[PDB]
Amino acid sequence: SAEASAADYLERQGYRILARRFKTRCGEIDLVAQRDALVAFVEVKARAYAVTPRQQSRIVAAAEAWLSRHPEHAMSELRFDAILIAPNTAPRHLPGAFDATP
Amino acid sequence: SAEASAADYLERQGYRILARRFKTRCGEIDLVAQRDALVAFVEVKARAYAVTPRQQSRIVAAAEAWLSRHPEHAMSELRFDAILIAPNTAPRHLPGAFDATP
Repeated sequence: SAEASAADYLERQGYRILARRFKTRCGEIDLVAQRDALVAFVEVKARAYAVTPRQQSRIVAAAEAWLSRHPEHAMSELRFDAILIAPNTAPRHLPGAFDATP
Repeated sequence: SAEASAADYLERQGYRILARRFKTRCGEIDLVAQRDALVAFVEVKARAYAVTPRQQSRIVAAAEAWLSRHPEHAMSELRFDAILIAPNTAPRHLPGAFDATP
């Protein structure tokens, strides 16, 4: 329901959800969302903030698998996000929570 | 022979080679080397310098697989390195080429 909360939030903020709980052999992505020419790969976390090298490794590995199977996004802007879900407050969206830029 | 060059260099610099061309389902490590309580996971590259998010993802994934299967290093100091191999010069060792610290 943290994941449903996060997705509902992103939809209210103008995103389309492309995948939920996306699994591949080498990683996973809680949400894949799109707005305009931008694809966001989103980690949902129970609530500064810093993504673990392990999670980064796994989300990058999963993004790679996703992009390969969705040629329509081969040249889209990619962004790695977090959403923090805490008990008595709105989801907090951290766009670009880490940089996977070359 | 870039890999042999790198390993020979590290041995001259006091390291023991634990693995060469280490493969796992989700990544690979060109050299695993040890000195004292320190394990170095080393990417060998033909010659500042910056490891790609993809390679980082893969070397971290492979380090994780390695560490799990070598309990003796569960609590060792870990470092991620690069060695640059260029044509008319000694290997260049970049210890801690990236940070995988939590």
